[PDB]
Amino acid sequence: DFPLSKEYESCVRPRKCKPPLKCNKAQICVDPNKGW
Repeated sequence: DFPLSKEYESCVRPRKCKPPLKCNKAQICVDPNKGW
Protein backbone atom coordinates (compact mmCIF):
# COMPACT_ATOMS: atom_id res chain seq x y z
CA ASP A 1 0.00 0.00 0.00
CA PHE A 2 1.13 3.55 -0.77
CA PRO A 3 0.78 6.74 1.32
CA LEU A 4 -1.87 9.40 0.75
CA SER A 5 -0.80 12.35 -1.41
CA LYS A 6 -1.61 15.99 -0.64
CA GLU A 7 -3.67 18.59 -2.49
CA TYR A 8 -2.64 18.94 -6.13
CA GLU A 9 -0.68 15.68 -6.28
CA SER A 10 -0.50 12.57 -8.47
CA CYS A 11 -3.26 10.01 -7.90
CA VAL A 12 -2.13 7.33 -10.35
CA ARG A 13 -3.29 4.16 -8.60
CA PRO A 14 -2.69 2.47 -6.44
CA ARG A 15 -1.78 5.95 -5.19
CA LYS A 16 -4.62 7.85 -3.52
CA CYS A 17 -5.49 11.41 -2.50
CA LYS A 18 -6.35 12.11 1.14
CA PRO A 19 -9.89 13.50 1.56
CA PRO A 20 -11.90 15.45 1.28
CA LEU A 21 -9.76 15.84 -1.85
CA LYS A 22 -11.03 13.70 -4.74
CA CYS A 23 -9.35 12.25 -7.83
CA ASN A 24 -10.54 13.11 -11.34
CA LYS A 25 -9.67 12.27 -14.95
CA ALA A 26 -6.46 14.22 -14.34
CA GLN A 27 -5.50 11.56 -11.80
CA ILE A 28 -4.75 14.34 -9.31
CA CYS A 29 -5.91 15.65 -5.94
CA VAL A 30 -8.59 18.34 -6.21
CA ASP A 31 -11.18 19.39 -3.64
CA PRO A 32 -14.82 18.64 -4.54
CA ASN A 33 -15.60 22.35 -4.17
CA LYS A 34 -12.76 23.57 -6.38
CA GLY A 35 -14.86 23.91 -9.52
CA TRP A 36 -13.86 20.91 -11.63
